[PDB]
Amino acid sequence: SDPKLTKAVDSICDQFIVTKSKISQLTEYFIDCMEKGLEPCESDISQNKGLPMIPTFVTDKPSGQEHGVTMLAADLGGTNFRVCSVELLGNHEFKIEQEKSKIPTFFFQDDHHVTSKDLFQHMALITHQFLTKHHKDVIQDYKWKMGFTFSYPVDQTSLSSGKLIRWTKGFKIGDTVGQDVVQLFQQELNDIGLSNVHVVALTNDTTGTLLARCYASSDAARAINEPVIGCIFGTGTNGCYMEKLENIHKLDPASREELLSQGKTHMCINTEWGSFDNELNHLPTTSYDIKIDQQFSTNPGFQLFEKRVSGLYLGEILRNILLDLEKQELFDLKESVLKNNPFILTTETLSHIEIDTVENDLQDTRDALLKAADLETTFEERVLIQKLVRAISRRAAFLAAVPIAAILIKTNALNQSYHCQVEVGCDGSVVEHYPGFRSMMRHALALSPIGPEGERDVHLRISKDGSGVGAALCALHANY
Amino acid sequence: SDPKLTKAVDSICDQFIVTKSKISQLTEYFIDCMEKGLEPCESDISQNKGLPMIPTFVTDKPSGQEHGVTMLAADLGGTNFRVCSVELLGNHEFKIEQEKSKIPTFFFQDDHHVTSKDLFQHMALITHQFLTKHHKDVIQDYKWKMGFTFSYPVDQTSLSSGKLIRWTKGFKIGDTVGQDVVQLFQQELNDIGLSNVHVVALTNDTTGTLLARCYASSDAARAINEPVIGCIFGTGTNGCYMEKLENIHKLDPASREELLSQGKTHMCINTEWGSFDNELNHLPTTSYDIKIDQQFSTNPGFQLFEKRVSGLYLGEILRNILLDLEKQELFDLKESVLKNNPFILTTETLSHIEIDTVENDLQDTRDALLKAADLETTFEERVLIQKLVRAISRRAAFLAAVPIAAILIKTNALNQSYHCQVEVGCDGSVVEHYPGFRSMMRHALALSPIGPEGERDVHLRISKDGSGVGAALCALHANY
Ligand SMILES: OC[C@H]1O[C@](O)(CO)[C@@H](O)[C@@H]1O
Ligand SMILES: OC[C@H]1O[C@](O)(CO)[C@@H](O)[C@@H]1O
Repeated sequence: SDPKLTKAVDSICDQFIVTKSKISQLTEYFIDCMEKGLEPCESDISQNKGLPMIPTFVTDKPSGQEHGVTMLAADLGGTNFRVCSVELLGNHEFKIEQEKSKIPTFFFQDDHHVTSKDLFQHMALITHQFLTKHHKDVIQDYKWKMGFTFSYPVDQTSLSSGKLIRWTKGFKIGDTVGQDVVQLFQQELNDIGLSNVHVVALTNDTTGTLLARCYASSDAARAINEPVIGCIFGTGTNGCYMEKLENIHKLDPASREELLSQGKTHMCINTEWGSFDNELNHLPTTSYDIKIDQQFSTNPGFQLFEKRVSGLYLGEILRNILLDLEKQELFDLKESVLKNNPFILTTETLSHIEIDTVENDLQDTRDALLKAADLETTFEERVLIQKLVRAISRRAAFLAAVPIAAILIKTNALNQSYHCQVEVGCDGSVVEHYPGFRSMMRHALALSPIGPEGERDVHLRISKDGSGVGAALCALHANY
Repeated sequence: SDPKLTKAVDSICDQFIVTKSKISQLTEYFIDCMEKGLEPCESDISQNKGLPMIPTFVTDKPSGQEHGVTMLAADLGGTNFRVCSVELLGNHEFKIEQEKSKIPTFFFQDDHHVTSKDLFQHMALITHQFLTKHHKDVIQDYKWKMGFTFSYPVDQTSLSSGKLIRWTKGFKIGDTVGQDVVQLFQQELNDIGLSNVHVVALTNDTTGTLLARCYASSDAARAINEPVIGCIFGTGTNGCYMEKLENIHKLDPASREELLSQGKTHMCINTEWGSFDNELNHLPTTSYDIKIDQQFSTNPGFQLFEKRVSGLYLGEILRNILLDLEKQELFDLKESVLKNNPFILTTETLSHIEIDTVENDLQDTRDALLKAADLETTFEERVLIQKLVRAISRRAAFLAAVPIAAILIKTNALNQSYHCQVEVGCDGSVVEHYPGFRSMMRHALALSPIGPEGERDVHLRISKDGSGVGAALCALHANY
């Protein structure tokens, strides 16, 4: 009912298209950025704008026969904090008791001065509540070993040590930057009486995801599909991979030779690939992606691949596309609350729009927009909101495949034996629950330099085991 | 290194290759055969050499919320007979207690006169034995409802009626042909006191596989991957699909209109695709496939697609390739007992050969050949035996994809929505446990007319529920 608005939207959609040549370019550039990040660093790690390529100091892939007494685990992400108790039984089996809690809104507000003590004190309190609900008989007696999954870039110096490099995903607490997060958590655990709980391991949620699958993958399943990558596609995006110790040059030459002699071959690398091409040398960029990077983000100039892929930022891309279409007098925001409310449109809102149908007059879309920002719409308007949402998602999925394809190429994981395939472990609300995301990722892996022959050898498997099992495995190994 | 034997095998291997153009040819021919089989035929049902396309009289796909009292089930295949008790609880959950028993050898020999009563009398006893071990409290009191899974082509005329068309898996009881197998079973259940057990449903193991998955597939999974085909790739091969009631012209026109008025749209079709192209108008044919059809099979001229794919016949294909290579003085059978022992080499034998490696001097192959036919071998001989097994399997997998692609195309099941995907329920020892089968099937589906874009929208999923839940679902619906 408005040919101008119709053709204005069709033009915004075409900006988000990713071509096969762009996939190939970014795949080859990503590999080049991997090689740069694996070399010794030139300056402060918090200033590096390139692929961080952080060594995690995890050199042994679980077998599945590891066993021990109930370990503790703690996982701080970008939205929720969870604590669980995992009993590794061996033979690719385990028992888990877990409690999940949303990160209080107080920590995502600048009205008040938030500090590391405020956060880790709350984490230590949730830890106490979990030990009282599931192990009330021995809360203050056992010498619990805990693994801490920290879903944020860390300058890891050992399995138990590492300072935060920068906050990401809506978290801004300047106090923590540069602090061994294990100590911070331990200090608050000691102040509430849980000094008998020792945090023995620090892992990224990518590293943890890979370890968990290497353990639970049945001997039969693992023989065919070997887990090679631990991936995340939720509030943020990131992934890890095993790199040959000889190529990790940033590691001290003595440390490499000291590790190599011990019978080790590889070490996990937390790519932090949300910070891939932070200079925007090749990443697709629109006027709306710069608005998010510069005005509405907590970390301007960093995690730019993330700002085009992860679920924290996709819904915001739509808000800027719509506000820009009202500034042009093409779209009527009516009495909406979009203006001056960043991130009011979430990715969960867009999930109810990706697969809504016209035969229902796009009713789910209508209700989802009213619930999120009191925005009324007509059918013709919802038809075009869907065309935009579907374009924002496809670009996110197609870009989400570049780091996976690049890693597989560099490590030659696809040049295996007859009938052999690989497994990429993916956890996150986007890959898991967003309609069509995983399907579109594979379309890109087929368009990537590995071709459709490669996509069929890659098994994008959801890892609903959790990064706690991975950290639990890192705790069973380390000493109290 | 015999250049004679080396290139003699290389020629046998090249004969088994299936090209993209052949897949397209066989796919379109399969659809032509589907349309023919859905028209009314006047001739004898046991004489028709074309795609049977049997209406099953099942018009409702389970929802997953079905609930009821404990139902009974009975599943007769080509190797084992099992009886179980399934309690449908709803929410994609069920309780199952089952006892499994091998089909007595008395039925796998023609020395003695075997009759239908001999079979169903033994079945009725197994049922009684099961009801005494697991439901001893109300064996002769309860009004048990039973669903009968009969893994053989049946001229189904209702949910509870249908006459056997032909036997197909190594055992033949000519008495049964043309007899309502439900009645036969009921008479023997009543004659041993279990007249309180009423057989209320008759299903093929294909129909059961589809129904079971529609029930057990979580609502989330069901929304993503809709089950569209229930197929079998084990002792035999076959699959079912939902067909529009209007296209099933073979069904009485008036009966259709009465179903349509009741709110019905489709009905399951037991393709019986093992009998596809029994005239060999396009199916690949070798000197070894003719030897099996005419000399070693129980039903020469029937189930010819099956004789090139299913596991009852794959191992025999190797035995004839080996005997033909000794007749040419190219291969030394030594003191083997292959000769004059049909089916002595099973598909389980070939499974230990598909993925054996040279670094182990192909020891599994050596031991598997010695365990099956006292056939000694050398390393260079096993190198070529694997090339034969790998050629027999690839052709079997590539051919196994033709019926699936044809069905998906005919119903246009892959383009029904934006992010549309489907689920193909697969049960059977070959698809489930044979190394690489599913991997090679997907390679063929990508070469089929649905393209790699289509294969990525198809989910070849093993059906770990069993056809017992499916038959239980048909019994909970039917009346006592
Ligand atoms: O949680 C998702 C991902 O987001 C990051 O914070 C930044 O890329 C990573 O540390 C984490 O793995
Ligand atoms: O068991 C697998 C399949 O084999 C047949 O007996 C013949 O193709 C079918 O009746 C059955 O579904």
